[PDB]
Order: sequence, then structure tokens, then C-alpha cells
Amino acid sequence: MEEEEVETFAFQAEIAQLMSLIINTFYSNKEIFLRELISNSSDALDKIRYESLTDPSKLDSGKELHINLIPNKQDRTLTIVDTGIGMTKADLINNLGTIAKSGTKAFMEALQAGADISMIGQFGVGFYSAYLVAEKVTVITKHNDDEQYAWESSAGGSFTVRTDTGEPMGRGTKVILHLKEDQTEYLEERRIKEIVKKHSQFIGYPITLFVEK
Ligand SMILES: Cc1cc(C)c2cc1C(=O)NCCCNC(=O)CCSc1cc-2nc(N)n1
Repeated sequence: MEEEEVETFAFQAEIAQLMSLIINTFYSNKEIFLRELISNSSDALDKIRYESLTDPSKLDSGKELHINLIPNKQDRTLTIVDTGIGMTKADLINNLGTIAKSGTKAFMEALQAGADISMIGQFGVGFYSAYLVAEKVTVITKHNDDEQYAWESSAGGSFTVRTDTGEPMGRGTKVILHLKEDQTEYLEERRIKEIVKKHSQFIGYPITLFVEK
């Protein structure tokens, strides 16, 4: 019998409250979740690109800088993969739930005052827009300085971190969105193309879309 170690964490209370606002409030422009995730991937790709200017050995783990979009109707998942800088275990725990960075409180309060969801990325909490369309999010990441980890949350105030048992990545991050039953439009080629063309036209890395037969 295989034994796997899991670490469970509570979201920092303001992040939990922001997540509750995103999950329990209707917002009309939900499609921006994809812009936010592609933006995070592009930022991660910039970090490894700029670091590689003085240290080419940082690309030993992979020299291609790109993004893949993978919908899967059977699993009801939309996956965004990049070959960006990735996150170490510390980065993952620090940035994906235990610390409310400046932006979290300001945006949470802006949403409580009736603001739209559109500017979420400006407040540095764009990742959490995944919860407009997903009931569960899994983040797989690999940084040069560490092992491959899997973060996962179905909201409800908690998340888990474990060393990943899935397919290997040389370096980068994979965000797997387990879509809500009424948000399956985001598995459609036409809808994904619409959103990429509307919101991510100027992304400086190539995006490959895998279209299901
Ligand atoms: C909340 C959050 C969630 C994810 C999944 C990423 C970044 C952040 C974030 O706001 N980090 C704030 C810190 C700045 N971002 C980084 O340093 C990138 C680490 S790699 C990376 C990180 C993320 N997503 C991808 N695709 N690659």
C-alpha cells in the first residue's frame, strides 16, 4: 500500500472571505478567469526569461517558453500549462493562500462595495478568478530549486499541498480547472478562441490550443 504525505492548510481569513465573495456572487464577465491565468503564465515566463539573461543554466530544465491550453470534456477540466519559472514549496504555500498580500484586502473590500470582477488582476489576486468557473483547482508546479508539488483546493477555506505523483514537468506550472456543471462552455474550441482573441492577443509567448476531436 503506497503512502503519500499531505499537508492541509487553512486559507488566510481575508483570502477565504475573498474566495467566498467570488464563489457566492454572480458576476457577468466570468471569462476573464482565462485572461488572468494566461497573464500569470506570461509573467512566469518573463521571470525565467530575464533570469536566463545572466544565468543560462536556469534553462537546463527546459529552453522552450510557451503556454498550452488543454480542454477535456470527459474530465470536465480546462488545463493551462506553461514553462515559466514555477514555484518552490515555500513560494507555493506563501503565494497560494497563507498570506494576504496588499491587494487582497483592497479588492475584497471593493467587491463588498459592489465593484465588478474585471480588475481582479490589477489587485494581484487574479488567480482566484478561477473560482468563478471551477469548483476545484489543482496547481502542479516545478521550480529549478525544488521538487514537483501539487496544490489543490475546492475552496471551503482550505487547501492541500503534496509532492506530485502525476506526469513530470521539467519546469513550469500547470493549472487544472475542474469546471462547474454550468460553465462547460469553456471546454469549447470556439469559446476558448473568442476569449484568447479578446483578452490575450498581445501575449508575447506562443499559445497552443489542443482541440478535442
Ligand atoms: C495566486 C497565484 C497563483 C498562481 C497559480 C500563480 C501566481 C499567483 C500569484 O499571484 N503569485 C504572486 C507572485 C508573482 N508570481 C510569480 O512569482 C510566478 C511564480 S510561477 C507561477 C505562479 C502562478 N501561476 C503560474 N502559471 N506560474
